[PDB]
Amino acid sequence: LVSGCNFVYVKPCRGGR
Repeated sequence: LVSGCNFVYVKPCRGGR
C-alpha cells in the first residue's frame, strides 16, 4: 500500500487488515 494501512484500513488491504 502507498497509504499507511496500519493507521487507515484501505479497501484492497481490508482483506488481511
